[PDB]
Amino acid sequence: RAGPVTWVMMIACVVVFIAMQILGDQEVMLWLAWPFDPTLKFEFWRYFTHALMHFSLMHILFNLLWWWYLGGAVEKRLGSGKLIVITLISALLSGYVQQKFSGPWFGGLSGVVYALMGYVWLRGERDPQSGIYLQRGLIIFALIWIVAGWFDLANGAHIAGLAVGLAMAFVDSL
Ligand SMILES: *C(=O)C[C@@H](NC(=O)Oc1ccccc1)c1ccccc1
Repeated sequence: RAGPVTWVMMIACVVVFIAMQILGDQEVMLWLAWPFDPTLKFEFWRYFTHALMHFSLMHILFNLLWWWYLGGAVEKRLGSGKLIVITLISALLSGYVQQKFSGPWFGGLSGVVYALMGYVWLRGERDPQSGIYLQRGLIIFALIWIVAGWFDLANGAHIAGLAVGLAMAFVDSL
């Protein structure tokens, strides 16, 4: 059953999403978005809290499904600490890449899910004994979600998320 980091993140994303229905997306973005003005640059939660916001039912639902599954597997087999660090680094780097190319109005766990996906996949490719791997069906299901977002059926920030994941799996599998 989903560990504490996996659990607290899902609930935090649920709570934030409730606040966005109640107050509108814009007002929530006003408090949680990546610093959108120099006057806000020292509000440090904002470098991470952007990940907690979602803008549609499908967004939060598919994101939490992958988080629950991949994040849950990571937390279970490799520990909460590992999940926390992957999440912090991918959230920072994807948010940074996103704001650089498209400005600070964005949100969601996509960057983080791309990290977990790259992590779980490469970890199993190079080190099965870890007990963690991305199952064939899921390599497929995941790839169809890559293609979707890729052709918009931003990409740069998802690439950034993925690199974090691949980098950590590479490190862990030495
Ligand atoms: C973020 O990319 C929003 C996106 N969520 C999603 O793509 O998650 C995944 C799944 C597999 C690999 C990487 C990322 C999304 C798009 C459309 C509808 C809901 C969510």
